[PDB]
Formats: sequence, C-alpha cells, structure tokens
Amino acid sequence: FVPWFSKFLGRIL
Repeated sequence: FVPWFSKFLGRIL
C-alpha cells in the first residue's frame, strides 16, 4: 500500500 499522509487532509482542505 502507498503511505498516504495528505489524503484525508487534501480532500477536507
């Protein structure tokens, strides 16, 4: 799997 960091923040941003 990719380590998604700005995935939850990037959508809500």
